[PDB]
Amino acid sequence: PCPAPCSCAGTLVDCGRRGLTWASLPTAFPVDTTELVLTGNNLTALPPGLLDALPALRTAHLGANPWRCDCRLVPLRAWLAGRPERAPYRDLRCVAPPALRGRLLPYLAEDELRAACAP
Ligand SMILES: *[C@@H]1O[C@H](CO)[C@@H](O)[C@H](O)[C@H]1NC(C)=O
Ligand SMILES: [Mg+2]
Repeated sequence: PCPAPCSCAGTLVDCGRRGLTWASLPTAFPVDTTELVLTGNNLTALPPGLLDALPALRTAHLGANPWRCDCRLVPLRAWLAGRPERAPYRDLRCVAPPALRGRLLPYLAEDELRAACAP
């Protein structure tokens, strides 16, 4: 079942470049998905569990989103930190908050993200 905003072929789900946000992302994706394209949306973080509910995912394309590296990014960060190679994710960059702006997502630590939600 291909989520409404996206185009699917095989086990590729193309949801790129569609103005998606956390609020508007599909709540689930075909459980057999192996490649998910989210490049070039409006995402600042990913809902908890979205990528972990995709147990066959090989690669996710996540670049060109305005990622905010705070505590809402703890789930994406965990997923990235668990990948077998982080180099394919080196185009993922934090735009905010100022203390993490310019950092690459795959090398963030969890504690940094907790700290980035300070009052
Ligand atoms: C996505 O962000 C762009 C760039 O700021 C904005 O113009 C556009 O309205 C947003 N699209 C949606 C669907 O929110
Ligand atoms: Mg968002």
